[PDB]
Amino acid sequence: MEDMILTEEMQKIMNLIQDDENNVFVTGKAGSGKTTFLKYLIEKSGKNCIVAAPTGIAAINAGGVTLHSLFGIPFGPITPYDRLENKFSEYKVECLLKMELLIIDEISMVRPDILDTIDRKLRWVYESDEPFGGVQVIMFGDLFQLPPVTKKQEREILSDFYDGFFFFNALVFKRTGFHIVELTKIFRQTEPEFINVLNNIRNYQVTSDELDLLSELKDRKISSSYDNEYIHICTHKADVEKINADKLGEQEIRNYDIVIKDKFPESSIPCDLHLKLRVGARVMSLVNDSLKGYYNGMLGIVTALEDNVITVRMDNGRTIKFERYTWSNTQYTLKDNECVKEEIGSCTQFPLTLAWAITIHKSQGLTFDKIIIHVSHTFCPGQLYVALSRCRTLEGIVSDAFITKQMIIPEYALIDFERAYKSEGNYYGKR
Ligand SMILES: Nc1ncnc2c1ncn2[C@@H]1O[C@H](COP(=O)(O)OP(=O)(O)O)[C@@H](O)[C@H]1O
Repeated sequence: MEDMILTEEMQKIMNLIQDDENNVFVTGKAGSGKTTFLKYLIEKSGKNCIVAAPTGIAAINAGGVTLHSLFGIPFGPITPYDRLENKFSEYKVECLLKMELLIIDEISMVRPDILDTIDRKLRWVYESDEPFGGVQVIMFGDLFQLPPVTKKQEREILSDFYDGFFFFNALVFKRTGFHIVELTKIFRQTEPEFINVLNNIRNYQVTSDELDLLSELKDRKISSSYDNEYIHICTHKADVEKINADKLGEQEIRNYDIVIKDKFPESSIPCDLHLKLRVGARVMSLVNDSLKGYYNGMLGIVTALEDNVITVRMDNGRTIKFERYTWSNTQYTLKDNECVKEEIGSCTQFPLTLAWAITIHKSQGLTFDKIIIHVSHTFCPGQLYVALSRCRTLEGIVSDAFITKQMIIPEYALIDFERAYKSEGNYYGKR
């Protein structure tokens, strides 16, 4: 991007990382500029940056590595007194010793014992007692993104040692802390009444005039129809696999296999393994190309299918010939006694997927012109907020049943965390 707008909030963040002791949590909603400012922040700073994420797909997308692979953490709940097999390699140790800045994308998805373990490994590597071995830490993401649900034994082992299952519940945050900065500008659009509604929902202060609005979105006839510009936000995998499958059909189906070269982890693949399409299929772009004219999340309709090309008419009327795209799986290594990234593998596939319906999870980070929300009756805290944040307007939302005060379940650990640091200096943890 030679396009980047640099806002007051971004410069505020760069001012503070300048002081090598300042950890920073960079937060903001979808379309807030986070991953674009992330790239801005690697280039503009000194520092030896390392870029990690809690999942392969987020790692690939941010162009870093998983936290587990970088730091060699077995998957599972880890108490402070669970002992670590900590080796890595001579390249890895040496990379971590040169790291001047650790950047973690999608931090709200980091179950806090992960943070503490990373802290243990970096004290053992630097042979220091300082938090994170002194490494400076920038954290990116959206607080009100739902963290991954903790399994049976997970909450078991861990509840003994943690007051919470959110990333800021990490024990290290008793010994260190971080500033907070909200990215407030939504570049693709600006719609104040709707975003106010969303913020009243997430803070559990919400008018009867707002509840009137929410009951309007009900249209049961549309909700039950798959011929439309609307994408169904659904909670669970298989309702989507069923909607996207049933609309596809058996008629005139083209199938396109993924291609893997060298080393790619199965869970880091952010595209279809077997892409099954037909003229008429409804689809969504998986990558940003400003030159071709598509963004990740852009919806269109297939108008033709060839071997190496897929032609799609998007909702903005443009027509785009999609070609296979290649995703690169990297890792950190030494070249010339400098820590640099290197490609260890690849996966190649057309960057589209069937879009009649998308999970709440796979749609993390995205917004659409038109959406169909399913009030799932039984509800989990913050769920209604998530579902509605997938739209860009109020008037673009359609609910399958009335939206009721019942459906609004606050997450109070988040409102308080938010409430505190907002009055405590935009800082949380030990000063
Ligand atoms: N700093 C910026 N300046 C100008 N436009 C931006 C900026 N950041 C994002 N955009 C636009 O908004 C879109 C949102 O993408 P992204 O930066 O990934 O936001 P987020 O990750 O916070 O949802 C981009 O496709 C881009 O076209």
